Amino acid sequence: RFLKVKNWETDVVLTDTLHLKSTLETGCTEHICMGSIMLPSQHTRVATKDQLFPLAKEFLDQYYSSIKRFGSKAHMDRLEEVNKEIESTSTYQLKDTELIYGAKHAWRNASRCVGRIQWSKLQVFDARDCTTAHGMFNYICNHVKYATNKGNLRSAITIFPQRTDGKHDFRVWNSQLIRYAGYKQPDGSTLGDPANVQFTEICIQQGWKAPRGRFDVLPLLLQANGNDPELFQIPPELVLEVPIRHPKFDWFKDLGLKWYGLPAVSNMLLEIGGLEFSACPFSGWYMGTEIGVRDYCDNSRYNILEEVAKKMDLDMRKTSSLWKDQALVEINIAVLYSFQSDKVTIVDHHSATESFIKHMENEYRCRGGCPADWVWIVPPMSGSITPVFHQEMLNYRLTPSFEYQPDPWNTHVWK
Ligand code: HEM
Ligand SMILES: Cc1cc(N)nc(-c2cc(Cl)cc(CN(C)C)c2)c1
Ligand SMILES: C[C@H](O)[C@H](O)[C@H]1CNc2nc(N)[nH]c(=O)c2N1
Ligand SMILES: [Zn+2]
Repeated sequence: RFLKVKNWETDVVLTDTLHLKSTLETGCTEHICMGSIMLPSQHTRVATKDQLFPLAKEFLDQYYSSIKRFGSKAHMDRLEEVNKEIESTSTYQLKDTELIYGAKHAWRNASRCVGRIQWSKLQVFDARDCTTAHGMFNYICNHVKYATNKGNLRSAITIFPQRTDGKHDFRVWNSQLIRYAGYKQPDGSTLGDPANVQFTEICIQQGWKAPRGRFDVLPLLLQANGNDPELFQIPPELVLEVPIRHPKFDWFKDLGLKWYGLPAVSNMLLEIGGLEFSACPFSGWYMGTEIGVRDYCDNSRYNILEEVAKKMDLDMRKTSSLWKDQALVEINIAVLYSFQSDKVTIVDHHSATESFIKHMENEYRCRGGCPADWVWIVPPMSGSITPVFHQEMLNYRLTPSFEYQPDPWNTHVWK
């Protein structure tokens, strides 16, 4: 009831008791492990008033135990106060401090996130007074500007009104605030990002005039209080982009690649004390491999391993020449170099995985554990020359938490 995790590169052993406070379920059983299912039936997100107070009580107990005032009068009065409001309203409203705490701890508990060493330096923007899609756009624009900070990126989250009935949900229909468009071609192939081909057509369905090229920043589709979503263009001066060059290969600029500085996930759901925030865009900075390995080299993404290998002049006939591996390393040397020469914050997969082990140590010391998803923590190249490959990790689900949720267009009762 006090599990141990070993690092087989350093013989370091850590004792996890934090998993005892775990509540949600993982998808695994005594006779099956689903640790490589991407969106397990559990990791996806309707509440009643009866279920709400245990969740509220549980959360308020964490928060007051945090500010070193656990079970005191201000706690018991806040317990009764929320209890009473869940009678009156069959819901309740978080204090600003309770919001900041929950948001920071949703990140802290995100077991697939290798960047959590920074979990306590998160900037929380309360957009719970928003009422309209235009309001959302304005709030989202201030988020991009603040988080980008002229290349010196800063962690931030903007929290729109919580779900109430279910049919009055605030949703950002984009999967990220800033993503490039993808257009299928009249011959089958794909221009821009193949990930977004459906979403790009939904934007054109709602009136977007597409410049139909490579790296066309998509407009924002914003749904407010359950109403139909509306298109908004982020002022280009707010979209900071890095053109990708190599520090040895002068032909690498002629590849004409670029990526945006700001990674900002907008399709997830923030859960705090049983309350559900359907729109909560959050942003940090990139680990290089997200761009150079996954975005640029996934077969169903930009898929440039073909063209980079050519210009390098590689033995592309045999699978075992490792021409793919070889072009993969250069591509990530270029992403890192380009972002660094422009003073745009980025982290290499070696530095970020070392910081995660450091972070893991702090969480096992001053918290008793650190939920972690090995399948997701290990970077998508050079696995075992990073220290997380050699580190056992217990995965378990704690609240507050970020959760996946269905796309709005598979569930929105239109008009
Ligand atoms: C500070 C810099 C950050 C870095 C370097 C970072 C890095 C990463 C990476 C590489 C992934 C894997 C995504 C993929 O490969 O597809 C990830 C996932 C994730 N990150 Fe972080 N991130 C950062 C900030 C944040 C912030 C500010 C939040 C929330 C407030 C957050 C919450 C998450 C969540 C929820 C996931 C998905 C995990 C899941 O599905 O359970 N991250 N992060
Ligand atoms: C705040 C943040 C920072 C970072 N460095 N990354 C992420 C991220 C999360 C997800 Cl769930 C997916 C992706 C990118 N994939 C589409 C490749 C990035 C989020
Ligand atoms: C099948 C598998 O679960 C899936 O491809 C996962 C593997 N690990 C990952 N790890 C990260 N960081 N990001 C991902 O998208 C994935 N995809
Ligand atoms: Zn398992």
